[PDB]
Amino acid sequence: ALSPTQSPSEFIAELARCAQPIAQANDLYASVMMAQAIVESGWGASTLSKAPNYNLFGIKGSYNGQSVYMDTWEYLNGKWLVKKEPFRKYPSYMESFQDNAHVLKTTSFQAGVYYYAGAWKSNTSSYRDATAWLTGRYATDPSYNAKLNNVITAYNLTQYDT
Repeated sequence: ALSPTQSPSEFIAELARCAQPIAQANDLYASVMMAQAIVESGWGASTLSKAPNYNLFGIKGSYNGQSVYMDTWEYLNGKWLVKKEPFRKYPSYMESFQDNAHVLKTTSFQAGVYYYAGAWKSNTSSYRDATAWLTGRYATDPSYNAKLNNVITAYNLTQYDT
């Protein structure tokens, strides 16, 4: 299953079935989507990513009012700190994929400016531009793009892009 899974190969094949169509429909890289699920969830092992939360993507805030508070590492002003933060809670694994796409496509702090626009496939030359854009935006980890890129390259995840 996504959890527990027999191998990275299993986990990847199961992610692709959801990620490929959603990424294609939304001008996103499937590879980046799948890397974010692997890195955020720890191959589907995190409590946040498992039932009854199903949040594969470390998405913060609330989903139709549904949230779970969890301890999380943040990198702030040059220090790693544990913070307790609100994460979205979903009814199944599918909504977390849809919501990752929604967050990337629609997040805006200023009129006419989409915060994640640099991770949209049409605004990039390669997936590396998208992972770089997420760093310091989606997550505070200053090595976030290196962690995503390392998963993409190790597992040839651009095979799922189109």
